[PDB]
This record gives sequence, structure tokens and C-alpha cells, in this order.
Amino acid sequence: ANLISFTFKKFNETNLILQRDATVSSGKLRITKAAENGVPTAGSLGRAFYSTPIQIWDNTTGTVASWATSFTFNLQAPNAASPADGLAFALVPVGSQPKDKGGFLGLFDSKNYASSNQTVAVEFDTFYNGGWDPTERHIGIDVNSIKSIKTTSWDFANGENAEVLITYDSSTNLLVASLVHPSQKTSFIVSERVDLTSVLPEWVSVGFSATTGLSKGYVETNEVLSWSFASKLSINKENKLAIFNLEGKA
Amino acid sequence: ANLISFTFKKFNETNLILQRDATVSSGKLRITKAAENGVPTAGSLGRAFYSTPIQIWDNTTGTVASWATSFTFNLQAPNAASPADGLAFALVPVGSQPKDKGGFLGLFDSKNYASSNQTVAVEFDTFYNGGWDPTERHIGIDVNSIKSIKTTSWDFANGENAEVLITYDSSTNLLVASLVHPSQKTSFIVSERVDLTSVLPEWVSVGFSATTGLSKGYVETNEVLSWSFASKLSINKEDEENKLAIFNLEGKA
Amino acid sequence: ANLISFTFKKFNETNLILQRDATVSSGKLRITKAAENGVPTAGSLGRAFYSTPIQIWDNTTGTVASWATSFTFNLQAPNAASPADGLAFALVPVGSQPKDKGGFLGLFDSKNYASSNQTVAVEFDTFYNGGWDPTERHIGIDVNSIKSIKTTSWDFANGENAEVLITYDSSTNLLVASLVHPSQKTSFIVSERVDLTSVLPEWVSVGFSATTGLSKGYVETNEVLSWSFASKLSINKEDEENKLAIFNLEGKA
Amino acid sequence: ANLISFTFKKFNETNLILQRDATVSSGKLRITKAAENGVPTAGSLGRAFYSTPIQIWDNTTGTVASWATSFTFNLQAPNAASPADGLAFALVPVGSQPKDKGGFLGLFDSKNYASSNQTVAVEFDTFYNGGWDPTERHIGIDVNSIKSIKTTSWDFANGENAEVLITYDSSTNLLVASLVHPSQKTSFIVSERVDLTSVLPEWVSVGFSATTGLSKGYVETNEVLSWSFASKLSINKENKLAIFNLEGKA
Ligand SMILES: OC[C@H]1O[C@@H](O)[C@H](O)[C@@H](O)[C@H]1O
Ligand SMILES: OC[C@H]1O[C@@H](O)[C@H](O)[C@@H](O)[C@H]1O
Ligand SMILES: OC[C@H]1O[C@@H](O)[C@H](O)[C@@H](O)[C@H]1O
Ligand SMILES: OC[C@H]1O[C@@H](O)[C@H](O)[C@@H](O)[C@H]1O
Ligand SMILES: Nc1ncnc2[nH]cnc12
Ligand SMILES: Nc1ncnc2[nH]cnc12
Ligand SMILES: Nc1ncnc2[nH]cnc12
Ligand SMILES: Nc1ncnc2[nH]cnc12
Ligand SMILES: [Ca+2]
Ligand SMILES: [Ca+2]
Ligand SMILES: [Ca+2]
Ligand SMILES: [Ca+2]
Ligand SMILES: [Mn+2]
Ligand SMILES: [Mn+2]
Ligand SMILES: [Mn+2]
Ligand SMILES: [Mn+2]
Repeated sequence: ANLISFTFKKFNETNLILQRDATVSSGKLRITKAAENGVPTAGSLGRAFYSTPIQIWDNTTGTVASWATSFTFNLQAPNAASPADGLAFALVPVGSQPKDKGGFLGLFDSKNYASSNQTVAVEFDTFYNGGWDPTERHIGIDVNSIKSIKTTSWDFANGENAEVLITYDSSTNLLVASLVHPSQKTSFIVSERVDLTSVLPEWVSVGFSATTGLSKGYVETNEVLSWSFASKLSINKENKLAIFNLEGKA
Repeated sequence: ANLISFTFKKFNETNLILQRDATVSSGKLRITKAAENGVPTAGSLGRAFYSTPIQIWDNTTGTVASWATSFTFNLQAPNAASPADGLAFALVPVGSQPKDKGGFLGLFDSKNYASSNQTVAVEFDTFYNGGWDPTERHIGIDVNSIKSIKTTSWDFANGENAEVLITYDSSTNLLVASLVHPSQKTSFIVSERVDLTSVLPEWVSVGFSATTGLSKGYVETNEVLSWSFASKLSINKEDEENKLAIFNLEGKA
Repeated sequence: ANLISFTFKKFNETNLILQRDATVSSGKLRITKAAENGVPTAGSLGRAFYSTPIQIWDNTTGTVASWATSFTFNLQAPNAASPADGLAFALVPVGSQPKDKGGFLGLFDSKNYASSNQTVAVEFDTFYNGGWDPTERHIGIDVNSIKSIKTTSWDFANGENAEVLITYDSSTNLLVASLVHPSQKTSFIVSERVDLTSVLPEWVSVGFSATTGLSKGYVETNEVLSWSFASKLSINKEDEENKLAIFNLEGKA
Repeated sequence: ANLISFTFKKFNETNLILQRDATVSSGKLRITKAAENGVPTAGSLGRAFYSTPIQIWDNTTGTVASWATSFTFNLQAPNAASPADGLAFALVPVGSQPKDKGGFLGLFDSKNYASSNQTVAVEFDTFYNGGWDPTERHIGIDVNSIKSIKTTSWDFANGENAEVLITYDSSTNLLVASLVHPSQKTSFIVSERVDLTSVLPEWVSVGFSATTGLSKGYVETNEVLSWSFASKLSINKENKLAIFNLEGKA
């Protein structure tokens, strides 16, 4: 039984693949531009992935890996009335590049289900792109498409830490993504049956992608303060979670 | 950091304690004294707990423990229109016997707030009382008493497998409780910040407290398929978060 | 797969089974008695076990558990030329009482093969008994007897920390025991095949046993400063090998 | 504290840095070359390192990591009269390329102390080499030289699995290595203090390195069947060996 595990509490540039604006300053993973004044910049795009690829399904054995991630992220907008665009946890082909700038989160191209990009994402959306987005701020599960397969309402607590837990099991295939805001004592959850064999290639890079506005004044920070991940691929023909969550939060 | 953990996928009496009306047999944890036919009996009080007491907060350093738990439970009633009452993931004192049955869920004596009780539990309510309860079916936390302050909405599933995740964080005192239906997708979550140094004592028996009503018309069951738990007691003024990504994979995944 | 683990970087009473002279003093498991002036006492016997019975083999499936323990102990003798008798990690029946003191270490009655004792022990022996002992300080594997089935040489450093690791890989049926004195850069290792199915019962108590000498001059402390444990019992297949790597970091540091 | 772990009970090319003759064959790491029919080739060298760099020590804080690695290997020589050379678990610089083959195990160049190497290794040596080696088969601790600063005896059994555990306790500076031949009940151990802040860079790649004999007769299989590892680096300011040696090594 193959295992892979890491937990962050402070970040480093060395054990990550950093694309575009993604920078590590003062131990924090800043996926988008943050100037030498403390101001978020619009038009910024960035990607951060773990240096070691992960096997999420095996063809010759037929088994799918069961994984889980947990990260504390902070979105700080000077104007909560004009924010864009958000951040997402993603699984993408090992050396795959970011795509469209802004509301596409540097992950997808269009609203259609296109498995040439082979990208599963869990988005945290703070802007109404409308044609594919629901009314307000939302957590969405993305499958080859920026038009989320399922979405849940999100009371976006600006400038406040957001603690996420995303879990995938092999017997249930239910990709579950939750978010808590301890300062506002709130909690939200998304759950949909996703199958990784059909969508993602055998080996992927896990990590993050975040963007800012296509406008001039649509600015926010998109920081990750900590990150845990663990995966287990069963050999021949459930996983332990409880022990995973504390590993980072606790 | 003092650690304690375990993962049940097949239960045993040898590593479980019983109180009042509990029973452990046949590959699963049937907390209510179930007859051969499958009959829920009213006027009961099931109490299954792990043998080791689990430390919540230290005196010598003054550090709170962060814990996590995951279990797969079912609430089954032959009549859906009359369900009472359900169970609650209890953290009761070791040197304390179960209390009043029914609405009090075998945990408390009175509806009023009293620190003498020393019991925090995550309920999976089914019956409408209202004197200490909200509007309908609810998943909530019980602090020092049976009367809640904030709960969540939850549709009452009948004869459905549900996987539960409950966690506590020392840094923010936040107790987060979730519940997922693999088949129905009906996933719900609740969170609330309550200080446990003021409420709970130092050592508690952790497990499942089950109960029924005072009438045969309102009857239901209490069953657990698999159980997991972890706890972490921080050393010297940490106020940090425990790992959770690796935990849920131990039991559930 | 059923699992059970704990890490005691500091000790407490409520999760242990203390027998005879074993006490928890200021976070330390002081197994044998010490005077209010810091003076070790002769004719002492002490036992401390984990409050949860640990299943090391299943009868209904024929599967054997894989388990691992680590602990740091410290044997502080007023004089090095007169020490006795040592301490041991042992697996014993759930309700087992302390046996003979001294050279028997509270675990055994004789040097002959006593199958009814049902005890596997890893001894850290600081007294040459001759009736069974090798000539110098030694680690031994004890199967239903104080006459060790195998031994190795232990260059014991008086009053210095001993870092111990004991693993049992069920598939190979091999028990391996190692001791490290980090102050002197010394290391020792013992390994021998032991079949748990015919020696030990299904459920066991896991912990410690220690004694001082039977003469007033031959005295020592037998303290355990920290103790971590892990066990993984499979469902139907014989077993899967345990992950030792992440153990110490999460257990011993 | 930051944590990093993995368990390889079955190997893959995707999460390893393969160098020279080392390759994954049927889910096993064959470090030196071996024919389809089983016979190993002479004069070979192989290396395998994990994809993500591991932080052993931190410059500004002074804080040093505690790590533990467990692996099972199999050394099978067609003839016990002519075996060479051996395998080692080593920590090297990030962009480290293989050095001198044969007796130097692909980790060193000369018998003298050279700092430019920045390499800490645990050798398992089956050939009595020249100006460095002790009289019999031996485990060794290699600190910037093929001449081990401390060795212990190792009764090697041809073609029998060897279970290895290596640990580093930061607070005592102690590196401990153990080898067990479970098939014949034998066990071996060595321990020596090593200052890794003097020797190793802040970031190191961990893994293996093995060589076959520089003469045509001196052949052996240099196989690694499983490999588990974990590291723990604190934030400000010991590892549970119980759980590790299992979850990973079982
Ligand atoms: O206000 C900022 C927005 O600008 C829009 O043109 C774009 O569709 C969005 O993705 C967002 O960037
Ligand atoms: O409908 C039965 C009810 O009986 C009441 O006396 C009791 O307080 C309730 O908890 C409920 O069980
Ligand atoms: O001098 C102390 C010794 O006394 C003997 O009677 C006993 O058998 C030894 O184990 C040791 O205790
Ligand atoms: O004959 C085999 C030997 O050949 C030597 O020249 C070499 O130094 C050794 O490493 C060993 O390979
Ligand atoms: N990802 C997840 N978030 C919240 N609760 C869960 N229970 C199981 N998986 C979960
Ligand atoms: N117990 C819990 N269930 C679901 N999501 C969580 N996030 C943090 N704790 C959680
Ligand atoms: N207990 C143990 N000590 C040393 N090396 C080992 N290899 C496997 N188990 C071991
Ligand atoms: N690597 C190791 N091998 C054997 N015993 C140990 N005790 C601590 N570390 C050890
Ligand atoms: Ca959007
Ligand atoms: Ca009620
Ligand atoms: Ca003796
Ligand atoms: Ca050599
Ligand atoms: Mn969206
Ligand atoms: Mn209620
Ligand atoms: Mn002896
Ligand atoms: Mn050598």
C-alpha cells in the first residue's frame, strides 16, 4: 500500500513548483501579486504545485487512490464590493500550464466539459461571472469545466482565515469539500460523486491556482498559510481521515 | 505532545465499556438492546465507551487538547412519522453515571445551564420537544445542559448509511461536525465556539450515548459500523491546529 | 484493519493500570520505589500497563497483529557495582497479577518452560543471576520463562537515558529489540522468532515490569520517561508490514 | 512543525529521480543492471532519489530536522566468492550527479575527506576495498568519504531480504542504522554522532546508490523492494518510531 504525506505550517520555494506570479514571502504562499506596500494587484495569475507527482488511479490493478487535503487560506480585499477572482485547489497533469486569466482561475478555457485539459478543481469563488456562476460567493467542484458540476453558498468572510478539507474516497467516489470560518463560526459543504479514471490521467500534480481581476480596481490577496495532503492507493482488490485533519489544524 | 488514537472497523467488547443499557455483539455496535426481530425498545439508555479516559485540558501547563473522530451510524425507524430520540457523541466523566432518559438523552438532569453536568455531545435529533430544542430535526452541540444555543438544519434520513466527521480545535475552540450520505449526497455541517476548560473536566470517557422515549409509538435504533478517533494535547502555550487530512483516511478512507 | 496507538511524552495515572509499587511522580513512570530523599529501595516490585486490552491475534480469522513500541527509560543506581534487577516490556493476560520479585522481574516464577504464564517479555537485565543469565548486563527475549531464549550484550551506562524500540512483524514472526544510549553513541540489537499464537492469549495487557534487589545494597531506580505504542491487526489477510519511519518523529519526537 | 512522508511498497518511475543504470522493473527498484533472465551486469552504477527536496536544517532558526527511513533490499550474487560492491542510503545536494563507481558506490571520488561532496551515507558494503575498508562485511556511516568514520560487522546472507531502519535524532545528533535478516533471525546495529549542519546543505535529496564490481566476475543484484520515509522540521524552538516502522514498513 503506497502512501504519500506532507503538512505545511510555513512555506518554502524549494519543495514547490511555482508558476507565474506565485511567490513565497515571510513563510506564506502568495499565489497572486502583493506589492512592496501591501497592496494586491489586479491582472495577476499564479500556480503552486507539490514537486512530487501523485498517482490517483492505477490501470493495471483497477484501483483508485483515496486522498485528502487541508489548507488555511486568506483572501484580503481592500474593497469587498469589487473583488476578483478567487483561488482553487486542483489536480492537473504533472507539467501542465495555466490557461485563461481571471474568472477562469488559470485552470480552464470555457464553460464546456473538455477533458483535453484533464483538470479536476475545487474552486472558492468570490466573483459573479454569471453565465456559469450562481448568484453569490460560492464553493464549486470543477470537472474539466469552469462551470462547476455542483456549487454551495458561501458567506465570504473577507480578510479572515478559511480552513478547508477536501476528501475523496474510492468506495463512494464522493468528492467532498468543506470550508469553515472560525472567526465568524460558520461552515459550508459541497459533495458530488466524481470518478478520477474518466477525468484525470494516472499521475497528477496537486496544488493551487489563483487570480485577480480583469478590471483595474478588482483586487484581492490569495494566500495559503498552511497545507496538508495525504493519499493511499489500495493494492489488489476505506482510508484514515480523523488522523489527517489534526495533523494540520491541531 | 501526548497522543492517543484508534481505528475500529470491526468492534469488540474487550476494548469497550458499557453503562446502564448498552450491548456489544455481532460485528456491529448496536447501542440499544435490540430484539431478534429488530424491535426498538422504549425506556432505554445505551452507553458505549472506549476503555481509556481521554485528557481534554492540562492543569500543570494549561493547554487544551485538539481531537478528531469519524464514525458511520444509522437511525432506523419502522414508522417515519414518529421518531424518538437518537444518539449523541458523548464526552462524559468517568466517575459519573448516566442521567435522565428521553429528552435529556441520558446526559443531563435539568434543562437549565449548570456546570455540574460536565457533558458535551453532538446530537442527531429526531423528536420535536422545543423546550430546549429549535424548530425541527437538527444536528447540534449540547453545552453543560440539554438546551442548545446554535444548531443546524438536517433532513432526517430513514435507513441510510451516514459517515460522520467531528473535530475540535484548541486555537479557536471551534467544534465542527459534519455528516455525509454516500448514496444521497445530502451533506450537512455545523460549527460553534465553546470553551471546554470552563465546561468539561480533565478526563472523560468518549463514545456513544443512545436513548429512547417514554412511549412505544415513538421508537428507533442506534448502530455504528466503524469508528475512529485521535487526540493531541499541546505542550507549552502552542494554540495551534492539529492534522486532519491524514486522520479521515485512517477510519473512513 | 483495526488499529490502536498512543504516545506518552508525559505520564498520567488514569490511562494506566498501576500494580504494587509503581507510581506516577511528576510526569515520570517511577516503577520501583524511591525515598523522599531520592534513595532507591530494595525488595521493590512495580508494574504499569495500558488501560486498553490490545488484541495481538484473532482466533476467528487466524490473523496475527503487527505491533511496535518505543520507550526511553533510565536506571539510576547509587553504586554501579551493586545494581539489581532491571526492567522489562511485557505482554501479559488481561487480568494477570505480579509474580516473583528480584531476578524474575515481576513476570515469572521459574526458569523452566511455564506455558500457563502466557507472557512474552523483552528484559533489560542489570544483574547476573547465573541460574539462567549470561555473564554481563543484557537484553533478553523471554518466552514463558526468565531463562531467555536469546540474549545480547548491553553496555549499560549508569543513570543515562536508554532509547528502546521493539517491533514484531507478524508475517516473518520476528521480534526485534534495540537499545541506544545517545549520551555515549552506543547501540545494541536482538532479534528472534517468537510465535505469539501459542504463547500469548488473544487479548493482552501491554506495559512495564521492574524490580530492585533482594539485598539492601543492590538498589536502583527503574523509571520510564516516555512511551509510545502502535499496533495494526488485519481483517482477513495474514498481515501488512507496519511503517516504522513516521513512528519516532510522531512518537519519540 | 513541517512534515514530509511517503511509503513505497511498490516503486514507480514518476516519483523518483533515476540516474544512470537505475530503473523501475515490475514495481521494484533495480539499481544496477540485470538481464531479463536474472543475471546482473558488472561495472554498473545506479541512483534513485525522491522528487521533492527534504529540509534537513534551517539557516536562520538553526533548527534541524529529525528523520527516519525504512527499506527492504535484496542482494543476490551468482557466486559468493566474487561479490561487489554494495548499496547505500545517502543524502546528497539537490543537483547531485553520480560520482566514482565500484568501491566508491557512486557517492564519492577519493578515500580522503572532501567537503565539496556534502554527502552523508549509510553504506552496506559487500567488498573488502583498499585504503579504507574493515576486514569483513560491514554497515558503515559515510561522512564526505568512502572511508566510514564508524563501522559495525554485518553477516551478509546471499539473496535473503535485509530489513533496514535508519534514524536521525536532532536533539542528540545521533544517527542510528540497523539491519535485520529476518530469514535467519540475525540483527546488526551501529550509531555515531554526525553534525549535518556542517556537512549537508539546507535542502537534500534522499534515496539510494549502488554499484556492481569493476571486474567482469564480481556481480550482484542491487534490489530495493520497499521504501518508507518521514521527516519532521520544527517551526520555532523526536519521532514516533512505533507508528512509522509499521504504517510504512508495515
Ligand atoms: O471585475 C473583474 C472581472 O472582469 C471581468 O471582465 C471578468 O470576466 C472576470 O473574470 C473578472 O476578472
Ligand atoms: O412522545 C414521547 C415524549 O415523551 C415525553 O414525556 C418526553 O419528555 C419526550 O422526550 C418524548 O420522548
Ligand atoms: O543482591 C540482590 C539479588 O538477590 C538475590 O536474592 C536475587 O535472586 C537477585 O535477583 C538479586 O535481587
Ligand atoms: O574485482 C572487483 C573489485 O575491483 C576493484 O578494482 C575495485 O576497486 C572494487 O571496487 C571491486 O569492484
Ligand atoms: N471533505 C470533507 N469535508 C467535511 N466533512 C467530511 N466528511 C468526509 N469528508 C469530508
Ligand atoms: N469535523 C469537521 N468536519 C468537516 N469539515 C471540517 N473542517 C474542520 N473540522 C471539520
Ligand atoms: N525493532 C527493530 N529494531 C531495529 N531494526 C528493525 N528492523 C525492523 N524492526 C526493527
Ligand atoms: N534506526 C534505528 N534502528 C534501531 N533501533 C533504533 N532506535 C532508534 N533508532 C533506531
Ligand atoms: Ca467566478
Ligand atoms: Ca430532543
Ligand atoms: Ca537477572
Ligand atoms: Ca568496499
Ligand atoms: Mn464559480
Ligand atoms: Mn436538541
Ligand atoms: Mn536475564
Ligand atoms: Mn566500506
